[PDB]
Amino acid sequence: NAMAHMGKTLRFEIVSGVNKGYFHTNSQSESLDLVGGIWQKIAKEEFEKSNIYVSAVIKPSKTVYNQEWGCPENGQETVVLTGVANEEFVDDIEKWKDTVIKLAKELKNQMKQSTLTCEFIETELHYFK
Amino acid sequence: GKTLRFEIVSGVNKGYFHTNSQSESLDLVGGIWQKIAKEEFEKSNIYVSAVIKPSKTVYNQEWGCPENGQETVVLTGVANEEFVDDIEKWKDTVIKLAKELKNQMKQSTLTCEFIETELHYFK
Amino acid sequence: GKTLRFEIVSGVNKGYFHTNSQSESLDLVGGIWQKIAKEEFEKSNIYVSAVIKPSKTVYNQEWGCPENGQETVVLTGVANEEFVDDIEKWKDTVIKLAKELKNQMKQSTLTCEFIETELHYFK
Ligand SMILES: CSC[C@H]1O[C@@H](n2cnc3c(N)ncnc32)[C@H](O)[C@@H]1OP(=O)(O)OC[C@H]1O[C@@H](n2cnc3c(N)ncnc32)[C@H](O)[C@@H]1O
Ligand SMILES: CSC[C@H]1O[C@@H](n2cnc3c(N)ncnc32)[C@H](O)[C@@H]1OP(=O)(O)OC[C@H]1O[C@@H](n2cnc3c(N)ncnc32)[C@H](O)[C@@H]1O
Ligand SMILES: CSC[C@H]1O[C@@H](n2cnc3c(N)ncnc32)[C@H](O)[C@@H]1OP(=O)(O)OC[C@H]1O[C@@H](n2cnc3c(N)ncnc32)[C@H](O)[C@@H]1O
Repeated sequence: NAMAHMGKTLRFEIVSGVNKGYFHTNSQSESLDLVGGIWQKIAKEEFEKSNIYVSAVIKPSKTVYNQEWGCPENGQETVVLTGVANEEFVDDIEKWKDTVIKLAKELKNQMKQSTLTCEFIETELHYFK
Repeated sequence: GKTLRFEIVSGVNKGYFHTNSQSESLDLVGGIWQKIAKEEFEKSNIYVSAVIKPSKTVYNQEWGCPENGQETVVLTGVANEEFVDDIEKWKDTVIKLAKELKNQMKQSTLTCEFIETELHYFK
Repeated sequence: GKTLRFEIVSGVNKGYFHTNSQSESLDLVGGIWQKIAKEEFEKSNIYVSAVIKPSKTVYNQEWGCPENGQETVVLTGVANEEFVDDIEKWKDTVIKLAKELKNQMKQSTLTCEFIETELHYFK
């Protein structure tokens, strides 16, 4: 037996530095667990208030910019977080978007970052059960 | 002209495959995708290539998520007009592959997204 | 308040550079991007930063793909209105850098995609 839902929706992408100066991780595996733990805590706290849980897929990365602006040679250690508003769990896309933005700001604070990006992209989600 | 890209997220089912690292689980999914993409190409003459990335997916521990996230793989690809003449048939093929990956990886659930994109291909 | 993001996928040419791990190949591509982006900024006043991710790309072994996939790097970035005034010129700059990366990495083929996105920038 099987079920499939298709619909138009939004995905998000967030990019954050990982302040090695403060957290002292030794590998991309370790920094992935660091950010995963922080996200898990803040997402749970928000869900308990609003009944909106924002799950995130987290990927290891480095971000390259001008060394004159503080970038290490070959790039700064970063993590990329992405997720989609699944109609199985989301009834109001505007409130979901507001929740993502709030979580992005909290992550910026917890990771002690000067700057952070949060993007929304239109997507067609097929969800299989 | 516009085309489509796809993105799939899958678990790696340590209970069934018993991988010991993110490197090993990346190669596992790579090999499975290679087999199922070839099998579909033999039927339809459409080959769907995939870029695969290591990841962890974070959700509520009450729903079965490990502490700090579940080991996952992200697969993405694009409909390249060099190889694709019919976008509808390509889309149908991706959906078939997404279902087959869900089956082969023994996953309860699976996401497959389509996004509009403008592809520049340099050869 | 829409802008564009880009995605590039490149091989890492073990035949030429002889890297021994995904960590080493990530630093290789990062260093090359850093140099070419700086050079272009000095000419055009457009700096294209990139997020770089480790990956493998899976295609038919009959076409040269290793078993379980080819080692690749994925580069993404977004046109931030804080720094960019003209989206057409930014896109032209990305395309030039994508071609230069193809040349420096000695790749036969390369993809560069553009996707519409809504950027929130927090400072
Ligand atoms: C790697 S798959 C594992 C879980 O990983 C998350 N996940 C999977 N793919 C994605 C994706 N592309 N982007 C973001 N998160 C994703 C999802 O939370 C997914 O949960 P399932 O869809 O499998 O739901 C299983 C059950 O868990 C509950 N649940 C899961 N997510 C939510 C949620 N967001 N809100 C409420 N309930 C939720 C609900 O009972 C549901 O039937
Ligand atoms: C990392 S580059 C390596 C290969 O990796 C795959 N690839 C590269 N970039 C991407 C990307 N963004 N998303 C998904 N797959 C990608 C492609 O399959 C690519 O093949 P090439 O474009 O280099 O074609 C090489 C030759 O191989 C054949 N070929 C490659 N792909 C297909 C195809 N899909 N259908 C038919 N023939 C195909 C054909 O002879 C072609 O001239
Ligand atoms: C991991 S955050 C680190 C740096 O990483 C880059 N970065 C962050 N998120 C992303 C992303 N999603 N995609 C691509 N690059 C990104 C950005 O270059 C960022 O720079 P900041 O926004 O923090 O600016 C810091 C300062 O650096 C200068 N600056 C940074 N980027 C540019 C730029 N593109 N052009 C000119 N000046 C730039 C400017 O003075 C600014 O006040």
